[PDB]
Amino acid sequence: IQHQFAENLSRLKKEHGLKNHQIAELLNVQTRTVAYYMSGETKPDIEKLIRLATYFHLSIDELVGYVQEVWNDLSLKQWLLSLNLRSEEEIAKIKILVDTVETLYPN
Amino acid sequence: IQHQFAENLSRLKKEHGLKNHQIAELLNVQTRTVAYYMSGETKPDIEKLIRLATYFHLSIDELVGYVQEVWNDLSLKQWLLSLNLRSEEEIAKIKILVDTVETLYPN
Amino acid sequence: IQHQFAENLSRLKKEHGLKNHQIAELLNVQTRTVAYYMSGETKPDIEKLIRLATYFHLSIDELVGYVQEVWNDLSLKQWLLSLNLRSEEEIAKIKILVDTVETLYPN
Amino acid sequence: IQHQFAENLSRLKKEHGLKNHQIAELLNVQTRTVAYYMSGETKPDIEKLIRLATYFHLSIDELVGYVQEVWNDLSLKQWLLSLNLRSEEEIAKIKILVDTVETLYPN
Ligand SMILES: [Cl-]
Ligand SMILES: [Cl-]
Ligand SMILES: [Cl-]
Ligand SMILES: [Cl-]
Repeated sequence: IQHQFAENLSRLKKEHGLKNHQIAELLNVQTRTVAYYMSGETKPDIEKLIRLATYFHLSIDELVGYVQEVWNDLSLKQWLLSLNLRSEEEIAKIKILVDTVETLYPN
Repeated sequence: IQHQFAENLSRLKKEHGLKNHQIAELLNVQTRTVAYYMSGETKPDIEKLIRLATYFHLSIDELVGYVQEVWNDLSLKQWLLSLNLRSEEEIAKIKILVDTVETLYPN
Repeated sequence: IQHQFAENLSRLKKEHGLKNHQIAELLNVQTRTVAYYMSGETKPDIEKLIRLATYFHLSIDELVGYVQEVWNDLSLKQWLLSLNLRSEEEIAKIKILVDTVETLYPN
Repeated sequence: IQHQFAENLSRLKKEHGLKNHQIAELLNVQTRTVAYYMSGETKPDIEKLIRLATYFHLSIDELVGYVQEVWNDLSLKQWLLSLNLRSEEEIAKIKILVDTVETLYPN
């Protein structure tokens, strides 16, 4: 239930051989602020989590240690999953179609 | 590259028939602050993103619209993936083993 | 690179306390055939993998130990990901829209 | 509930501008057999699904249109998720530790 951002950031720092001032430089904050991230005394805003997730190639969920725990109709989930087979050109067309219809006929 | 939290929160509000004050009550903030979330004028901290993701049953990545874009050795990835087959009782034992060894013999 | 279905099925059998004849009954095959699955001498067809994945609540990828290893434009991936926020009723409408247009105007 | 491998393979063939004989060459089967895959008259074995998923960069689940639908204790799931933060060198060590202990002291 409780996230573990401070523990995770501490382990990333260790495993990557980083110093707090290097992370501070990455996020444009004080080195002191990064110390407080690590100790859990203070937490970053969404923009800072995104910069860290991008740097370390992590999902935001992995970075903060967030985990969860139902579709009524599975053939819809199956259709949605099937969009991952489409080329980017075909997905681009579907996005225009759906955006257009939503603009013209707002639910 | 740019997240779309404000757009996503706005669509969740619409599709769920929520009023800003209901979301405000959920997060223990002012209704005005929720208005600013929706317009993108201000962003929530990690604790507020987690409360929203939990409420709407979403990953934090889905909630904010974060997307990314390599293992050197795939048999390790394959091993890690294989842990998802294990019972919770067996994963609990592995966690104790690994935590213990890390405590005794800190890399 | 090489899948590990036989190793995985063997570990599932062990961790669940199953006997080969119980798995055979699940798949409507001979107990001997299940023995050959476990030893890697023979592999199941897609229908049998789906029955096993469903029984054990696993992805087919997890069940067989399959792992992989690029979007040209990430805002499309981000849009696709955003569909996971939509209600089933709204996804159902999008599916009809897209299916209809594909039927009328086949790429 | 019902997979959609034949529909998916048909759409991949279309979107990629492939001919059946090209897919046949990829899988080392007759062109006729690929025709039967597409019409759903016959299904490939796991080795052939893996070759297709690898070629098209898809999960096996995406390729066949398989979808599913609980952890008792979430802090274990959270620990397992946290392994994705580790370097490959550290995961390699954990794998040796766990494999060794399993070999010495078989549950
Ligand atoms: Cl600062
Ligand atoms: Cl407030
Ligand atoms: Cl049989
Ligand atoms: Cl053949």
